[PDB]
Amino acid sequence: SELRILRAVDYPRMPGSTEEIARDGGDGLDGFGWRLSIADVGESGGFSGFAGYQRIISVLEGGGMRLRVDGAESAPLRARQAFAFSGDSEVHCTLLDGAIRDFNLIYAPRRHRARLQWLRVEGELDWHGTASTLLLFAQQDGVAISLQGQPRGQLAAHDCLCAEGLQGLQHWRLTAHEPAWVCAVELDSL
Amino acid sequence: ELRILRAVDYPRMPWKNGAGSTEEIARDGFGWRLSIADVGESGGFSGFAGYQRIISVLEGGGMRLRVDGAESAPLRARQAFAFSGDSEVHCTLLDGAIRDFNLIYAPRRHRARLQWLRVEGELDWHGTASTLLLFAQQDGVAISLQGQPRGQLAAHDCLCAEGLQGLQHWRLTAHEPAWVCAVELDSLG
Amino acid sequence: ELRILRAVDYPRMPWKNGAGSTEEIARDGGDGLDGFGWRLSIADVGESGGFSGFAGYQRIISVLEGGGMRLRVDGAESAPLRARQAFAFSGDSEVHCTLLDGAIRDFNLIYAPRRHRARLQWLRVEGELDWHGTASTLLLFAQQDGVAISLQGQPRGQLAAHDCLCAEGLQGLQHWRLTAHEPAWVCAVELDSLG
Amino acid sequence: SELRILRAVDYPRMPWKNGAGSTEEIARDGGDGLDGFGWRLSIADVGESGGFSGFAGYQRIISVLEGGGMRLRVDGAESAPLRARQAFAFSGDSEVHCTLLDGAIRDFNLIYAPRRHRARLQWLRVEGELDWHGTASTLLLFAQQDGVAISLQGQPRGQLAAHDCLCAEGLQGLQHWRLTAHEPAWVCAVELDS
Repeated sequence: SELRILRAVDYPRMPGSTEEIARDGGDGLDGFGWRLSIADVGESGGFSGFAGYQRIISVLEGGGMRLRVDGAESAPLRARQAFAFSGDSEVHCTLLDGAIRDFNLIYAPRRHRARLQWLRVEGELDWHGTASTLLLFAQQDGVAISLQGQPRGQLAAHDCLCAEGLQGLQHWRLTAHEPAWVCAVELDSL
Repeated sequence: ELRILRAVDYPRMPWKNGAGSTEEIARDGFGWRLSIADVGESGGFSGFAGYQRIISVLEGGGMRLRVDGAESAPLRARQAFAFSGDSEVHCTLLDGAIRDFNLIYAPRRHRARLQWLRVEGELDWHGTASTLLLFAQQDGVAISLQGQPRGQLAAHDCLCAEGLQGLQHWRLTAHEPAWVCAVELDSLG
Repeated sequence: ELRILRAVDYPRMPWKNGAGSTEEIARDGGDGLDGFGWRLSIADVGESGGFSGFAGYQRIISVLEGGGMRLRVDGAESAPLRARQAFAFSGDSEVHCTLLDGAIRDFNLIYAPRRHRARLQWLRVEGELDWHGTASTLLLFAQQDGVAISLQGQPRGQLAAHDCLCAEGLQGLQHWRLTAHEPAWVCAVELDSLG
Repeated sequence: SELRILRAVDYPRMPWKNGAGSTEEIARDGGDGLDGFGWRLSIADVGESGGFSGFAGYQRIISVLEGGGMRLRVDGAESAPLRARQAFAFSGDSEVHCTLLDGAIRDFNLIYAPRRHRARLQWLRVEGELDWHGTASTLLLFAQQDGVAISLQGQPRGQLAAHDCLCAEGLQGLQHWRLTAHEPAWVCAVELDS
């Protein structure tokens, strides 16, 4: 069991470019079970494939995008509107009005159960869940997090709590002074 | 596979001690059971040995639960609280009768998640849980799955979707804000 | 294992002389007042008077509430004893308690030194505090409300005023952490057994 | 029964063969070098990130004294950020790597043989007076800051300046320890039973 608050100031950047927040482990863009990242998309163009993986993307900032997946055009995607597609698909991204930054979850579906939900913390919100892995990404600054009643720290914009190997039902409570959007990503192995 | 359970069809069973009564919404020696209860008197809770419980007040002044000697903070509407069915538990009503919402489940058979959500216009999430119980506390919640409308819920109705496979995209909409409780269960294995 | 004892459940036994009463919090085992290895309790002392003996035992007493007391031990008068000032004396000593100004309540550890090693310390929990220890038995008494306890990073409960955590049979080095919103005094009692 | 007040001015200093830091040993029960002792207390200057040598068969407890802090990776598991006076225990048999979070730091270390010693370690903030009763046969009281006076069984035994340390061994029975200080001062009380 482990719990850490990952700081945006520590995220590495790789090649468009992507900032990886976390991964379960493994090497390269072919060796992980799951990976969470923030990407910068400055031009319309194709998305590289992640064969065998399931993808869920959300724009964070910018005018949005429209994704053509295997010839089929998605609806206009705006901030925090999660969209799921297969890494096996041929995807072209059309930027609606300029560069955007997005939030991406990529995972192997035959080995990891997943849940992804954007939530707006207004004062306080909470939930109970048995997920072994929780990634809680704060889009806006100022989200404090407690687990089983114990305060665990505060998140600044783009920081992300990462908890792994949790066992049993967990009670998570988020608090904030001003409305703050966060994305809760939960994963379970096999 | 996918049904919308209607409150008019829920059975009601009074408690042996006359302190309340329970309306069972759904159940899978059960693996899990979801119910609504009227609690009119303070008193102890019958045990559900080996089960995990999560209780939430739906209306009324609230309650305070004493679990194996530990007194909870005051519990008001939609403040979920978890405790073991093996624990000794006494419920003290804070200010009169209340109605609650309860999940009881076998932890060694099902993984579980429970969250109160206020649908303001629309909200959505993607999830892989095999079973979703979406309870509407208020009227007017429409639910779509994978972009396909699946119906609407009136106050206290509950969507029950079982045996779901793969990532699901759930969207809830309401013309006027409405509180719902999303309970997700999966058969671990 | 680990249990939090609640003050509302402590039994109360009036002293046969009517000068007070005792509420036993816990004991390792054994019967009566001469058969235990260690015993923790809270006593009410309503009048000045002699203290009954606990032959062969080491005692550590602390005032909890009230103006305080002065103990005359084998003829030597102690300095005035006020809240949370632990004082050790032998159960073999002749002891007279003089109440300074009215009734008091005290916290008492009585133990057999040939069977148990002991440590006792009043700690004021201001936000957070932690320590590592190998003691097999930990009794953590909260004088004031609001202390949350975690062991090895895991929350284990919360104590209201006069509640007491009792952990026995602990093996190896333990990491204990206490947290409180409003400052709260606690008394950490650690015991280890001969052998 | 012996009681000594060790002065920081008299501590030895051993530079690490790898050049990443140095260790100033405060006290030890016995032996020579990095083994043979039942216990050892020391302060260290950690100038750079890097692995920690092992101390096979020993239990370790480390606390940062000055600096931003560090994260310790123990057998692959990265600890939370460790800041001043936050003690952290780990095995001397473990593989450990230290990552400095913001520059060089000074730390305080306890290493002891678990098969032969019971141990307790607690950072205490002395403001005015504080006392406790204990039966430990050995007490090491390290003062991080100046101004702490110590009494045992009612008898004043000395005063500690920053980084000085009281070492008491062979103690018998229940002891009444009392620390007093005017301006707040952190001390770390280490108790070892034979």
